[PDB]
Amino acid sequence: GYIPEAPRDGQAYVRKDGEWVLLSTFL
Repeated sequence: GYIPEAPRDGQAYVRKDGEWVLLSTFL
């Protein structure tokens, strides 16, 4: 339920299809 702002730096969000989606490290 609660959204905890976890300290991350390996995930990046782009706004795709009008929605927020995060990139990826390995394919």
